[PDB]
Amino acid sequence: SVTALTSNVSNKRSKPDIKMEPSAGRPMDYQVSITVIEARQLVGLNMDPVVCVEVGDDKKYTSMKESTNCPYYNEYFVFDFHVSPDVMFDKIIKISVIHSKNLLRSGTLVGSFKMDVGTVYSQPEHQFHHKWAILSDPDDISAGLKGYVKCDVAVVGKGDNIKTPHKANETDEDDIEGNLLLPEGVPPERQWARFYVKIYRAEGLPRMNTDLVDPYVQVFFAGQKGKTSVQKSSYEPLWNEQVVFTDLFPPLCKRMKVQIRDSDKVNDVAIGTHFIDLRKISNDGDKGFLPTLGPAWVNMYGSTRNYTLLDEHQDLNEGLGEGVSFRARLMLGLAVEILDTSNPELTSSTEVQVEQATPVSESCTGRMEEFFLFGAFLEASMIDRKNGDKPITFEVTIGNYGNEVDGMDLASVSSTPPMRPQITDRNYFHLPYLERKPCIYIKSWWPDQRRRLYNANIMDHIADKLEEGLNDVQEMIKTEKSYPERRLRGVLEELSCGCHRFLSLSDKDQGRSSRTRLDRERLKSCMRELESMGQQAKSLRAQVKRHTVRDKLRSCQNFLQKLRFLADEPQHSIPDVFIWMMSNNKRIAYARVPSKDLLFSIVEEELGKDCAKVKTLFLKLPGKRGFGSAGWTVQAKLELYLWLGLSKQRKDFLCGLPCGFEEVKAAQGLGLHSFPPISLVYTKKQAFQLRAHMYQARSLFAADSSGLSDPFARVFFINQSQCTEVLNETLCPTWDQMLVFDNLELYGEAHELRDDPPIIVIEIYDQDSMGKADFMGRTFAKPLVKMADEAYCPPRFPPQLEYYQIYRGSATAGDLLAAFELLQIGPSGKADLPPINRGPIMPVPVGIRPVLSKYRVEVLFWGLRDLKRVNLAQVDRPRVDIECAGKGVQSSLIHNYKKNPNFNTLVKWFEVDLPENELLHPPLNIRVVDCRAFGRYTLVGSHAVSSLRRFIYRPPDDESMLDWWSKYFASIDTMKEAKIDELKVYPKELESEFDSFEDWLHTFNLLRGKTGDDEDGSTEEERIVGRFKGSLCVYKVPLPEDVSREAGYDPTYGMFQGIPSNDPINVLVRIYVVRATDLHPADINGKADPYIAIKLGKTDIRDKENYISKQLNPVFGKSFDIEASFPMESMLTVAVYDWDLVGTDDLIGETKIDLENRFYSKHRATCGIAQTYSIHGYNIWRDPMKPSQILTRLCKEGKVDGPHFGPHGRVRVANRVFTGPSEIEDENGQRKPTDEHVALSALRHWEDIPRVGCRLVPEHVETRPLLNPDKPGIEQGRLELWVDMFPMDMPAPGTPLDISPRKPKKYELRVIVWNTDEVVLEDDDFFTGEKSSDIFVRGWLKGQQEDKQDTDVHYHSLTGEGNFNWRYLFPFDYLAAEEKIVMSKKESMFSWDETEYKIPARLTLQIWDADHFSADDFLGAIELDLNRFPRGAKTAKQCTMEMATGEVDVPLVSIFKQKRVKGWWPLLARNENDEFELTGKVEAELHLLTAEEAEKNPVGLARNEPDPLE
Ligand SMILES: [Ca+2]
Ligand SMILES: [Ca+2]
Ligand SMILES: [Ca+2]
Ligand SMILES: [Ca+2]
Ligand SMILES: [Ca+2]
Ligand SMILES: [Ca+2]
Ligand SMILES: [Ca+2]
Ligand SMILES: [Ca+2]
Ligand SMILES: [Ca+2]
Repeated sequence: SVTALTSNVSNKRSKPDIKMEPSAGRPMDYQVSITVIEARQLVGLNMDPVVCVEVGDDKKYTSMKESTNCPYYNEYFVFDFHVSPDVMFDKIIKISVIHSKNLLRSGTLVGSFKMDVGTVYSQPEHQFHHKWAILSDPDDISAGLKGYVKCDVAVVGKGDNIKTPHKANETDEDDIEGNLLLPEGVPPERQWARFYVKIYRAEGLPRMNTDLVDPYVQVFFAGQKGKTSVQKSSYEPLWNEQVVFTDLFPPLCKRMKVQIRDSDKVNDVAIGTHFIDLRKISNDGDKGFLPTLGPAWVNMYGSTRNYTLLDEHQDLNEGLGEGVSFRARLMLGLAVEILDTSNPELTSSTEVQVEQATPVSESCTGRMEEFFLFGAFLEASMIDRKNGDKPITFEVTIGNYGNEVDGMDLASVSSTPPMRPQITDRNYFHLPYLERKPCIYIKSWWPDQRRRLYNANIMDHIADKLEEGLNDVQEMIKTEKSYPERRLRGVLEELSCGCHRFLSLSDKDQGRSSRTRLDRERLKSCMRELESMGQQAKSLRAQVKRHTVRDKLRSCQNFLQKLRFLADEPQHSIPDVFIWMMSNNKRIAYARVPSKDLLFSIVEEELGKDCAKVKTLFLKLPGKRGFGSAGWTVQAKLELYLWLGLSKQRKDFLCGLPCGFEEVKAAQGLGLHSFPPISLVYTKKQAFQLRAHMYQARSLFAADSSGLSDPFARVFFINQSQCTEVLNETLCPTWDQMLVFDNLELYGEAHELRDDPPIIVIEIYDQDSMGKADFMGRTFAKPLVKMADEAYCPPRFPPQLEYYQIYRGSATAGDLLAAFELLQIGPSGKADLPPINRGPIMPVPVGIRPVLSKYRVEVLFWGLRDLKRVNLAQVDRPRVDIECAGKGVQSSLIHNYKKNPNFNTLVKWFEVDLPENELLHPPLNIRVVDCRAFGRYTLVGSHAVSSLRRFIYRPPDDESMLDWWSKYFASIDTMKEAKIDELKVYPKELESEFDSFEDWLHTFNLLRGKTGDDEDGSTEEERIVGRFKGSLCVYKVPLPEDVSREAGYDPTYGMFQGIPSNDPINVLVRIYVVRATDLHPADINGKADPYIAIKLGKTDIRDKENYISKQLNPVFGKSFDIEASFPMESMLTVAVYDWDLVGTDDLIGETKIDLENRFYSKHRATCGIAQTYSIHGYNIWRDPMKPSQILTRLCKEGKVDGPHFGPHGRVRVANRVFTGPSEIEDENGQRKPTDEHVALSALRHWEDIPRVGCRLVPEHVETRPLLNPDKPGIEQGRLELWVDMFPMDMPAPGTPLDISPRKPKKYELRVIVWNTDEVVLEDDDFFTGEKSSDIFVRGWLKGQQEDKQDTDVHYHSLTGEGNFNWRYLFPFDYLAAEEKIVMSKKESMFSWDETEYKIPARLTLQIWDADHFSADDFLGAIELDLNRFPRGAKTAKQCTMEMATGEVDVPLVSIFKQKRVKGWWPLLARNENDEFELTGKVEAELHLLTAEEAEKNPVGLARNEPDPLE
């Protein structure tokens, strides 16, 4: 399908998206999860490689491996920040190998890899996995590659918790060069380059010292910085100086900080800051180009220009947030010179220098041209009455011109005349400008580079049209309007037409030589990019279909963010336009509108969207005061006309204002034809009347301490506002009410007031007994306007009610079901108004109200679990009420909560009136109270169902020696990428694939207390002090016959079949916690000591003495025994705590399972159903109740025929046939026939049963993420677990699986070193200087402190020869699953407890030259990896350099496969050229034995008995 709709479908145009707190610019919880897996092929002579990872301002060190050139670390570090995304993305990640770090000194740098957080956020999964960090020495350009570090860099934020790959077996033969740590497209041969940032001059500075400023410019790149000279006493300084950075091209930290700063000894402080995002001024590849801009200007914004000793708006000067005023403008430039590393002439340092750059004339940026900003304040209202009833003016200022107080022919005036406001209501004023709308005019001089803002205008105009299409499409998926794919193809068709229009409009007048290096290449790149996105748009039009409108929206959002990235040209010309409320000549509130949407052009695409048009500037509080509780109320709201352009072009600067005005001008400007006025006067005025159809509200903000509201609301429009009736004690008011503002006064015959009406503010208020009315949020609106000649008829009128989204700030706070119609009072008066169908309160007329239809609400009252106290008091007799559309019922009381928490009457029902329109149902309001005597109904909680769509009922249609961990490790290999049976590793919670097991038992949450903001509050779980278990079933009041057949009408149990007994049934519960991954640390060593503590009912189990210490990916393997009674007790946490020596044991994370939903589900989530039956070994069947009898139980409870066992090999459930292996072995291996394999196969085939058919729960290890009340929103880990549920009325549980962690196989390695040859003669003779070598060999498997044994010394070799025949002995533990040697030791010498570790198996033969008086002198080394060491040469002649280089001429051996290898091996060192070379050869005999083979064949140390050596 190709056909499309270019116009807007939904009525989102009457719903503005105005918000004072966009969450993309506010502080947010961000987490950095780093790992250092290993390192390989690093450059250095006998080093101790520590890998240090800094993020931004703090660093965490890895533990020190010793004497290794291919080490292995495998630990986890976690960094926490609560900053805005721009502060977060500018932090630097420096994976740098250092060595020999000690207790007062930093280590010697080997090499560093730099990558900012902005690039490690921008992957498709926000991370790199198993990637190698290319290191390089910063102190020398000519130094080579210094090694590679395996890592998983990863950065996440609160929001979309995007997954990490689960840590399976890692025994891959990985190549470094195929898995380098690089994004898409960057070549790995990154070359040194010098970053010349040329800073020429600045203009327009404010006062900053007292009457004085002393500026300079400081530039930041990748943690390096460099600042120019101090220009003393100059508001228009001049440096013409370049700062010389040097960093590897292309840069992996792609954002630059320029900043003008006042130099001061007392308070050195930022004046302004611009962020040159390098992603748009550079490119890579065949069409790529070097990072460049300039000679061009840039505009910086920040705090208020007036001088203060301390400022709370200091964050805006440092580039954070959005500035409230102009600060300065700075001339800048950039060019990159790629260094020739083979040239010996240049200096070797990459250090930042300052130099005098080549200056350019002022004509290189275009000649100066004069500009003109004109304003006309048509409306001003909703000034906050807490500001006072002082007269209100508005100061407009662009740059510094027009700032009549602080802005260091026509004389410009920028302040409207002061005049008294008039009261609209108790909270808001209106400025009574009436006919005399004031005006301003400003003359400013800026350099003429309008083409930059013209290109940015076309790009951001395309971006605004695409964003309007994105929001329109998204809101019409939500509101379920017809045919989304036509609207997506229509906005994409308009995208292709916009690409074609940009391809034929931005290419004009290319002959201007002032166009810089960035300008021409950026125009060419945007031509190419919009051509390619026209082609991609035409392809994506075919890509979107009937099934993919919800996931190609991600590609459309990618197009939108790329267009916004293209649109923000960092080369600025015209600084922004600022409006400022004034009282007593002091600042209150601000608006900031960018200059390009005000900039004038003949063609519409280059013309700004706000030029010659009226804009609704909702003025915000400046700085920190504009968010949260400090900025709750609307500070002001304008309807302000603004025009910006050339004074040569200002003939049409009055055309967008409403017609019917006359001009009154200043005393120095009387009589001239083109002098702008200081105030208009309107002879034309229209009478108007707006009807606020305020019918309903849903999902509102609870502003009372009972989780409730008394919501009326005040509807605002220009000068008048009225309140609806205060409905008492509901979160869903139904006012059914028409407010009517009469004799309203518009002024002027506006062009298309139908399409752009004045805005309607609506604010909701919770009335209390004090007389206060709490601020329950704010929504915005536009009325549908009928003229006197216009008819009141479909499809336009009447104003059908829609959902208008209320925000208390950044946080969402509900919807209004409301609508508005604005009507002019014509020549006939009120006669041409629409007809009006309780006293003064008028009802909502027909055609506007929802058409009510008769329904029936049948509700299951299952019970209540674990209600908290009402501030001290126990609840023990609760009764549940229902409020829905004026009707409802109340159930029977719980007469004894301490023994039966269930209601006596299980189903109660009533009839109700609900609207025919399927999105217009009110929220059905469960309201559980505590039914005491004397009318003391203390409210327990209230649940408002968001939509009844969940509840509308419609009728249906050795290889045999295997532990546990073999069939865990095989299954984790399956999901990451027939000898072992496999379970199902669920990577998320088991709820997420099984619809949370709420087939009929839907848990509702009893909310009390006020809802939370993002500030000083709580989101969801604190309001849930207790939970209601039950169900709803709402359908149209004729009961269908098929609904009665398949759902059942019982006089006490209606619309709920398959119900179980409500009476208590005892259940034995046991919890296998398998493992955990990615845990949050809780100690000063960067690690945690997790133990599992379980809460359920009366039980309080914590494992204080049996933790799994110092392991961020712990092996738990523990089963805990708990008894609890169902359905009353399922408050179950499988929780993880770090044990501490002093103080309490900190909670790492926890999660809730809610076992009553698991037990009563038709999925049978009581215990896992295995893939294969056995009675023996590791695959032994779990349930005490055998699978044939489980099939019998689920045919009994499920009401289906079966099981029909014939022979032992087949079964029938319903009309299907299932088969399986009839014979099973026991522990002795003999065969017995049984029914259980076929029943287990039938159990895994239960989904395709024709009626009751349900995929039952397999044997799982489900992976629940951890959550913390201290730091919610992000994961504190990925715990993995599965649980048992077996009732006491049925066969009792047997002995559990041996879920103890895997015992390591015991081995011993005996390595006799025979001889050596061709060792280079390092030690000169003390007297004659003849070269020699005191040869002895050093070898170990794990480390120095455990394994190292030293061969005796062959003194004074002549050519490299030597004879030892000295035998090593290394006893070690080993598992072949992860090729990890297992060993328990303490982490430190003051450690309290021991800890299991894992390190790879490797024999490090190393020649050494021994001295009796000093430290040992290195000769050569080979790291023989014990599954990748090369084939040993038969002679010393055959031993060559191919045994370590890239060629495959010597293949590899596993000693665990071969068990005995003789050969000669080379031992290497790196020269000053950083290449490997021969420094010696050794002869060796590696023999590996098991522990029993070593015990039955004992040998002595070195050359002694038993089995002596010569
Ligand atoms: Ca100063
Ligand atoms: Ca209140
Ligand atoms: Ca109240
Ligand atoms: Ca702790
Ligand atoms: Ca601890
Ligand atoms: Ca503690
Ligand atoms: Ca020596
Ligand atoms: Ca020596
Ligand atoms: Ca020495």
